[PDB]
Amino acid sequence: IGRISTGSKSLDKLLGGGIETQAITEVFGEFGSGKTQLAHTLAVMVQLPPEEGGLNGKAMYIDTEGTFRPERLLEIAQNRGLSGSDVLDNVAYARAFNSNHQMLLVQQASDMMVELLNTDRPYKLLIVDSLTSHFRSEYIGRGALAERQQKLAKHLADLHRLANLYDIAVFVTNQVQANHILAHSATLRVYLRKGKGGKRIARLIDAPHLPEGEAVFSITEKGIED
Ligand SMILES: [Cl-]
Ligand SMILES: [Cl-]
Repeated sequence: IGRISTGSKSLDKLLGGGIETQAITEVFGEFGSGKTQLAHTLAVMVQLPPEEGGLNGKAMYIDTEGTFRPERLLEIAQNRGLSGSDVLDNVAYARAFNSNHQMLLVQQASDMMVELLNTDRPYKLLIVDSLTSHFRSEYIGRGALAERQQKLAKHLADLHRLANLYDIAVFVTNQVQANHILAHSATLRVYLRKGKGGKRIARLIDAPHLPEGEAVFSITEKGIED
């Protein structure tokens, strides 16, 4: 029973070994709290052998706001003693321009995953960065709200089905600001915040069975570290 290491030993302990397959892990926080950095690191980590904290897997990265950085991936990979070429090849990138496209990409994801399912290097990670931004900007005023929840609930149900069918970890980011409220399902929720300079603090939010707590981690050349 394998898990995906975050690159941080303290964060992994908080998560029971790392982020799980057949589950939706959400990281939520303000802008600059390291949600995208954690997503980039996991996209590299998944490719690693189990002994190095990975699952010899492929990753898919759905980018809704234009935050994906292939150069950052090359940097993380090189700093972890890996081929930069192979890392970029093993991260399937999809730029989502609206909520409809974002939802459709979850079927496209299914198609590419069923094909690699029984192979040596299957998909093991799906990143949605960020899960709710398109739902927040598109459904304007009352009268758009019932449909906004209907669409979001359907999108999360598609992600859950995908995680269970293909034994993949679904890692999602969500910008929750101190000052819109988009209720949705997640297996695990983690609150992220700054942070003593480059230090980030992670807190488990109503995690079932896992003991309550916090983990401190850094944003380095290696992505995420203790
Ligand atoms: Cl393959
Ligand atoms: Cl909603």
